[PDB]
Amino acid sequence: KKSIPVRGAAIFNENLSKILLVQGTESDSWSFPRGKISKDENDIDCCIREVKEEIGFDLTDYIDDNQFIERNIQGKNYKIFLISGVSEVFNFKPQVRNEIDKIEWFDFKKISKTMYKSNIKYYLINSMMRPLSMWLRHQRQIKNED
Repeated sequence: KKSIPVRGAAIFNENLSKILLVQGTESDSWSFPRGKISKDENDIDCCIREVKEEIGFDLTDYIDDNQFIERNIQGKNYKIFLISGVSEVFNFKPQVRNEIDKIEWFDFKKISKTMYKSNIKYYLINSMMRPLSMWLRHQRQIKNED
């Protein structure tokens, strides 16, 4: 069933109140970057290499140790490692094959209203909204002083 493994990276604003989407090779599309990951490598270490190479920035102490989510959409395997704690002082830009490079910061509010779709929307995150939200909700709790 699973012959080709795929993994993506989901980054949230410093206030963990908004989602950062990017434009891929597709035209009117909006989602996190993904692709094949190296085998025989620690999922975490693999993240840094795919994160620092894709986003351009590396997360040393701003990356979760054992926090990730799994979800299969349309029979397609889609894995995403939760990584929050980044700052807004640094600018993150996409760095992939020569094509289109555009950044768009969409508020989770809009994503939560995906139902309000009228034309073309990214249902990809809609399916992962459950885990993404629930899990991300946990990180917000720790934000507390205790």
